[PDB]
Amino acid sequence: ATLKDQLIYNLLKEEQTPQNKITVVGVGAVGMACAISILMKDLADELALVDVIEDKLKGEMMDLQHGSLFLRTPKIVSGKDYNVTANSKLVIITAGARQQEGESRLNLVQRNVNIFKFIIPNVVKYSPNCKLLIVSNPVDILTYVAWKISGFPKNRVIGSGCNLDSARFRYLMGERLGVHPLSCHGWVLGEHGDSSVPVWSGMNVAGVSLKTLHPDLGTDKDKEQWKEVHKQVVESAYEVIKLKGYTSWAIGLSVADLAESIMKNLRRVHPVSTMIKGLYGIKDDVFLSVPCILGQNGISDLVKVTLTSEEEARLKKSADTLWGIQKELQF
Amino acid sequence: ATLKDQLIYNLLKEEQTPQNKITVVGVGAVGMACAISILMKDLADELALVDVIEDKLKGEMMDLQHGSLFLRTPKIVSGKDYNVTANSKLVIITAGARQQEGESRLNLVQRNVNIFKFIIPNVVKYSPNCKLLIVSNPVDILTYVAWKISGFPKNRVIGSGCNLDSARFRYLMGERLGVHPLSCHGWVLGEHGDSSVPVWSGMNVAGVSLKTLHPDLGTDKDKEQWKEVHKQVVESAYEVIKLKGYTSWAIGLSVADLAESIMKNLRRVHPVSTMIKGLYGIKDDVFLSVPCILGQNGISDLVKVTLTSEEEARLKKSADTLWGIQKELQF
Amino acid sequence: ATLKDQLIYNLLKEEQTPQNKITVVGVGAVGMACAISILMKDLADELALVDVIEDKLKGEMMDLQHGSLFLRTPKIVSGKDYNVTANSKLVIITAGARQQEGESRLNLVQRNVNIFKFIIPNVVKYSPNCKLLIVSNPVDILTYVAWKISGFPKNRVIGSGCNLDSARFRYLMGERLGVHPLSCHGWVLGEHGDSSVPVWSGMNVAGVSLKTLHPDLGTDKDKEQWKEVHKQVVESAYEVIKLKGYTSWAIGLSVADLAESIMKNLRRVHPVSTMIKGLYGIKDDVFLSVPCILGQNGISDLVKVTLTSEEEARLKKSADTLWGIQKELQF
Amino acid sequence: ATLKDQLIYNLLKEEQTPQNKITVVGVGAVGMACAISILMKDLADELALVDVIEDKLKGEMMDLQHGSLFLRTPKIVSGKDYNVTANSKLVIITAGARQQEGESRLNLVQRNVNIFKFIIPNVVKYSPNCKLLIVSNPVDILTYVAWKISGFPKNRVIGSGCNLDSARFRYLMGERLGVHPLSCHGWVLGEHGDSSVPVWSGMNVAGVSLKTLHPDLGTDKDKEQWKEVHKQVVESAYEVIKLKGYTSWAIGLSVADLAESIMKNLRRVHPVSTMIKGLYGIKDDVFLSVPCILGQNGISDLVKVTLTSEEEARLKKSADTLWGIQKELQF
Repeated sequence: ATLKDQLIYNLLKEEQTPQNKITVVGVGAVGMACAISILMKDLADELALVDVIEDKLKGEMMDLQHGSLFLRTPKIVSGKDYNVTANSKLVIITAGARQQEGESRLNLVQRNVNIFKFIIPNVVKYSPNCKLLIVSNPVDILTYVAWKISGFPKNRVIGSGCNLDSARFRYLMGERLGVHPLSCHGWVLGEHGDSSVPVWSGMNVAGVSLKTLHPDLGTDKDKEQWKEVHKQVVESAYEVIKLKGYTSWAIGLSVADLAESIMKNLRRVHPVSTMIKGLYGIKDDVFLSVPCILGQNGISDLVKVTLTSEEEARLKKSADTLWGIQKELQF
Repeated sequence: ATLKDQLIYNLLKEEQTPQNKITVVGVGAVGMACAISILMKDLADELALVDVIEDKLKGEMMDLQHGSLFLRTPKIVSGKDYNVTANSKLVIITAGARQQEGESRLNLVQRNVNIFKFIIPNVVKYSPNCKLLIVSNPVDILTYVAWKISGFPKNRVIGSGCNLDSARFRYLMGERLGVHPLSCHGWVLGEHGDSSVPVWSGMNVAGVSLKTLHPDLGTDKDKEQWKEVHKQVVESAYEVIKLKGYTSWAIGLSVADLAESIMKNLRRVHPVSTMIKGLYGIKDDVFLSVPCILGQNGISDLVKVTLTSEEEARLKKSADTLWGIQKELQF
Repeated sequence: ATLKDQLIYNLLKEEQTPQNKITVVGVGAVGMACAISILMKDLADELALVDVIEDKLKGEMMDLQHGSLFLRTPKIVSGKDYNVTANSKLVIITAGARQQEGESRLNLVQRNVNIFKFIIPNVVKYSPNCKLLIVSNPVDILTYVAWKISGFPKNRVIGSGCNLDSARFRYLMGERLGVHPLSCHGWVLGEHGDSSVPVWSGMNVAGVSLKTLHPDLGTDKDKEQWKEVHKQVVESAYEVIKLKGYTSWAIGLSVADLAESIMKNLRRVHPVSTMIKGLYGIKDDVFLSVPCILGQNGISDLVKVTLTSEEEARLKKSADTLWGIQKELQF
Repeated sequence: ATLKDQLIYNLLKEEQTPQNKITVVGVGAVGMACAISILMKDLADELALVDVIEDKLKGEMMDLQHGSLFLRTPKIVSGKDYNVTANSKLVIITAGARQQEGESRLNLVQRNVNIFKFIIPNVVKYSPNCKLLIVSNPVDILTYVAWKISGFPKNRVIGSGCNLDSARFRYLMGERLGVHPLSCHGWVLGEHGDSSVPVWSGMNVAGVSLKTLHPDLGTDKDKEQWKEVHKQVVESAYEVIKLKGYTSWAIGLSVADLAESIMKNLRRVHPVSTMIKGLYGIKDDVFLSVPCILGQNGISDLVKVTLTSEEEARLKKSADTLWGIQKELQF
């Protein structure tokens, strides 16, 4: 007899059906960052990667697999057939025409418009119940594309929106005050880009409202000039791409914090793109970031933040700008 | 006044003094993979990145800093100036030429010895009390070189060694036997290269020796062809490098593992690379990976792994090829 | 016009069903030590407690509940009626009339079968696809009982067995040798306690047999008295209980280790009790502890440990006494 | 010819100074819950236990030690001699004369001051540079006591205080809103106990002030009756004591978290007790809770919460009664 069977008495069969599968679509720098972080937070027991390049795909898979000793994720699978997606509770989409030196969240749409039409319909054919987390830019419109195509009630199609923008914000806030970002609370909402809006009313430490102590905080009259930390956040990715062509780690850490909420029913509040049709005016079927309540069904709840009239404005604007495009969708 | 002064009341002044600082030298794929693993296991309170590529170094530091929120390591620094290395408990060196497709690791010795002639002085100058962990290849030869240039006790100069080769061995073992690599045991000693030695003696699950249950284990007269699983771990690097152009994920977890045993002082046993003079009939200063005991002081104890005669010859000459290069080494 | 509706706008009318529920039956010391171990390892998104003394049951629930901020398990629930153990993937039994400051585990089986005939059917009534971790003492006969009552296939009625016994054996080894228990390997088997086999072979570090080194190990012939560590691994329950009046922390860490292997599908090996009918001279319907591949379907494979002369005796001697007791059981 | 010397060659002998040691004083329910939460977060390389009951100690130490296989804390030491507290970085005081189903957390201050006159001097002797955490109740007064008997500066004497008063307040805030305690923000400050202060303006989700939406909030005419959340918090302890006899689980999780911010230099914001003389109109040496900033030197910074002289009264009246008792302690 073979050595395996000389050493190991069998007892069953099936053992394949993964119970917490997670799938990354795209294995550029972002997808791998997502992957390496989903893998070290012990979120998924199966991890499936999909992309079109088949050398880069096999090799990345091989490399993580070689570390399984140092992990608690016991199956890692790759391939350009979406059949390995099969039964993923959550699917992360990062793939498509991404970025330049200089180009910003407004030089693709039509590129990525079309790529998506293969990816999405196949994520639904082997993961028909799954949850859809859109990362690749222009992320608010691509959540539109992802939603209609797959069908899916709006709660199960989440875009990653301003989740990282509020993080980079809470980092610059903490660096200014000497407090850990965990203890600085600040929200950045809207469409992820230059038309994000930092809601300064909610900026606080230990409960105390910074806007209250510093009434001119945010207005271009500000002594301390905080409106610029919101400009560091808009141009962080520009000044990190300028130093090394791309961003990766931070999105991966932010994304894995989102998957954490979903995969564990934390019902924490994150700012992510979902369908605000109704809220803040907005009568169109548009997507953009708002304090959501993420769980094993994704966006079950929204936190109806009270905006000022100029804030509610800049939202509707961007919320037009967008639908001025999506009425024109080839899909 | 200032906002930060309406809000926070200072009470203690002074201090940076790093209590558990780690320093990674080199921010290539390997480096940033260690830095990312080491950041996610909460091994450092300060983490420093040093390299010669200014903009890439800066940009990688920023990418990580933008993730502080999802981390628990409160300070991350970088620069060209080893001054930011100062007072480190552990210094992880990864800089230097890495293997092209097909290239051996010993073919990088001369190019890297030059780079160590620069790097080690500056490291010692700022953290003479540290432990040195060598990742760059050829890792056994560069561990030795780092010993001569540092003049650190042999126990504080550790080689990355065959910790990853044994870990790749245990992945392949486990996949043959449908077992998690944690529960498969078996050690790869020697050099981190083509003359590594697999030790079937100690191959076992649940304490059950595999060479007695199958007395043709390893050897060519092997119909199950187990000697090819050690051939797969030798050809591991080449094939990843073939596929994606470099390895990074597995070794960064392999390194953070070593780091875990040193920072927390576990006295775990790893096959790091150390000085073996006067053992297995070797009498010159050749560093080789034997199972060691790592902790707060680095290596402190060598497990004497009882080898065959072939296992002991394999090792001696994997050692004697190693000394060949090492003797003619000029610095 | 509530304030919650003024802040939250819902989308998800309905839903729940927990995807990683764990129930613990009995909130004595052991159970609550299980519960806290399970909780800080974030293995479950819903922890359910059930006992019959309800007051102590609700107080422990609140004590955990209040620590919600520090756990990643959003739903902790308990009660008297098992309708809240519903949808457990894993259920852990600590019930029964507990031993007292020094009672052996073979004077008790009578009353226990009859509580189990209330509990075990209620567990399946609400969580039909769950796995039965039996912790109650004595583990081997009581696992047989749980199995015989639920009608579950043997792969789903796991006994704590000699797991913590091997854990303690490994802690005693490493403290002898001066090594972390992780780098010391050893395997105690059989009926849990006294009739426990210390398989002196498996005793290895870095794979090199402690026996074939000093071949009077685990013998009366031993200068270094090593047959005694086994004796301490049997008299440990005693010496703790004799001092603090029950054992808790070590057992809950052990249960959380198996739980993790089951809930995270790790397929690691552990010395646990399941049916061993057909091996070593057992074709009774006994339960003993052997190395077992634990996965999402409980035991999946047995590790056919090659046992010696004297030891294969001790395994079945016990096994037929057990069968004595178990052939009479009135249920 | 020892089994050890044959299996291991030794390079270093000496050693010791553990880098992140933690001493817990008092192995009651609270102490042991502290010790177990600190062990399952890997904050310490060494944990010491000190107490008075010689046997009950060795049992708790030996139970944990048998769990060494499931922890990354290589050393656990117990003893009634505080020479085992040697070189701690954090020292957690849980010991004292506590209460029943009556005794108010304010009147016994003197019996405890007596006990602290034994502990504190021995603690500060063998760890002159430790951080001192007081959990024992009346935690605010006994913190002031520990401060005097040590001569330590303000920043290294810290009282447990309202840390769990706020954990519980936020957990209940999650009850009403269906949000994880992590995304519910609010502070309970003042004197630990019945006269703590719920800062209602603070209270927010996602940054939106619940006090601005629901202007009654925490008032008497408030139809949702948000006043009884505070009442629930203030009485929670005693209600849990009724049911199970004592509290434990939530404190240890409370203390683990504090211990992490200090041991990892987070600079996170916590409501711990510190010297408040000079703010809100207090001119006596009294400690009560405000949001301090916890680091590697303990308390480095205070948050000056905008109270409103009703709130600010409560604090004053708390200081005055506090200094009342503090003035009549013989020590």
